[PDB]
Amino acid sequence: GLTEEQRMMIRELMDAQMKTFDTTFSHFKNFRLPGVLEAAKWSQVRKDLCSLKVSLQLRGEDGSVWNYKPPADGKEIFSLLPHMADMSTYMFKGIISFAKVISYFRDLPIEDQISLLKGAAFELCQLRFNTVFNAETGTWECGRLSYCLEDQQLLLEPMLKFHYMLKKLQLHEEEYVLMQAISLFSPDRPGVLQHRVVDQLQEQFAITLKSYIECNRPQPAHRFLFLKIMAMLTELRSINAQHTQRLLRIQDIHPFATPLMQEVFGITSLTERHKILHRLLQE
Amino acid sequence: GLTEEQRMMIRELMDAQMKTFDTTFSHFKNFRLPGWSQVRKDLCSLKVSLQLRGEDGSVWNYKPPADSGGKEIFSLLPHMADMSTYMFKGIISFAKVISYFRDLPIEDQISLLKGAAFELCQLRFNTVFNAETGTWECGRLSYCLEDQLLLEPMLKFHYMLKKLQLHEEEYVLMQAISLFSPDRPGVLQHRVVDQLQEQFAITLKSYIECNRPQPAHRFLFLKIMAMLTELRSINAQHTQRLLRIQDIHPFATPLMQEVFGISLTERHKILHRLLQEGS
Repeated sequence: GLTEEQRMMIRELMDAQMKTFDTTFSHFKNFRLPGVLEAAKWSQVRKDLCSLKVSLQLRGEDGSVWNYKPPADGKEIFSLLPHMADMSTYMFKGIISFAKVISYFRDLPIEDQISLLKGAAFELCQLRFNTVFNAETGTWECGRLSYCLEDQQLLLEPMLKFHYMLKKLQLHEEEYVLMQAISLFSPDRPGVLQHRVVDQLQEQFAITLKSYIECNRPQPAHRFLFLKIMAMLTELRSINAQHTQRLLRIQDIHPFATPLMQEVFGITSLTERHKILHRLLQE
Repeated sequence: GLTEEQRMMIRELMDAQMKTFDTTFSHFKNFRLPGWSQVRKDLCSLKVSLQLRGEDGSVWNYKPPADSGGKEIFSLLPHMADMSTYMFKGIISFAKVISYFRDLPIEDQISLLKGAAFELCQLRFNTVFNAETGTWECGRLSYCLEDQLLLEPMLKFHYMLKKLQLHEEEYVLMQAISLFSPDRPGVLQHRVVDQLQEQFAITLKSYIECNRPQPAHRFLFLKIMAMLTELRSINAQHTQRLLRIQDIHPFATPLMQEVFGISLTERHKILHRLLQEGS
């Protein structure tokens, strides 16, 4: 099997996930919704928003259903940004709480904790979003909220191909939370000082995930599952880089980022430029 | 053809309709949206889904809830009250610009508008009704009948009236006939209103003979007048059901309360103010 230290490592990550992942989105409230009613910069922004166009569905407690179809391309392209801003911030807060519960993360310097959270916030959210993704319907089922993709041409978008590829691997709850740990403890994040320590921590999470697949799955059929998982994490880091650059382009012509997102994406001393992230980590 | 008085009559009614019917509902804003046994049958009869199209091209759609423990039956009721009040305000302005209605006593103006508010509103709602889709296309707003439904008299009324394929002039004459009803409760000048009603009916009969020679339009004037009698029956039924819902759950706006009864100018203060304001 696995070393008891490896079994305890999974225990802490799973415990962190249970305490910090609102799988039913029950506590996601008070979010903004779309209301009822330089050229090269905008030209790039329109292509950034057209790729991920979704319809919104709100199921009520009484049984009624509200549905929102997105408009066609104008400034209407930023109709869902405040809602997505609230959803990202809500998810980022749960990721921050996830890292705080992990003991290996708490023992790191505060400047390294901010650097790791800044580089892995988007990735750990996509990893959590994949657990509520329905590939048959192309819908992220977030409790009462649902995000369905409007439209082969989808698989061209890397973030859509990522969710379909990751969902097809059919990972366990432990394998997902190990991907989060591996992604969180990335030593090559910008601003990280303790490179050697974070690299050794990442290797331990990777070894445990590699050992978990060997011990808990049929040996010949899942012979390369661990390597497929690492390839998805590499692709997710490429998508994280591309998403950050899109967001900074959208933010440039049309500010929409919340104060917490501004700290994560570098929008205007790590501790003095990331005071919200610093305060959330000190609580 | 038509006498010059009849031609001026249709001209004033059509000009009245154009100035007071917001067919696109573009000036309908600030309205509410969704967040005993016999009363539950009243609301189940008219179950509709709401669609709100935005200027940008987006669509908000609301599918209604299913009956399960009550209270949820009155989700769209707040909105239907805001839509009704907006429609009646245009109905009030419609009557206010007709010369024959201005020259009546203000106590009779309240009485006539109190008895024909629902009828004139349904006649206007029928003009934006799509029988093939079962939807009232109210500009950016759309009200689709959520899926033998003709058992409801108000729904059969809209389908039967749409089949007659009436012109704009025939609709606005029906509004005049319904508005100048002498037997409305509270009307004092019975003979003045009854004489006014007969002139509108004669003009409608004359218009039909001068402009509809086809065999499908045979007995059209008598079918129209029969539809107006049916609409008066539906008006009483709707008033009875509304008061039951208001009894167990008050939902009528202050203007609706005046019309449905929930010294005429003393109880009808807003109606009194609107009739005195300029059009």
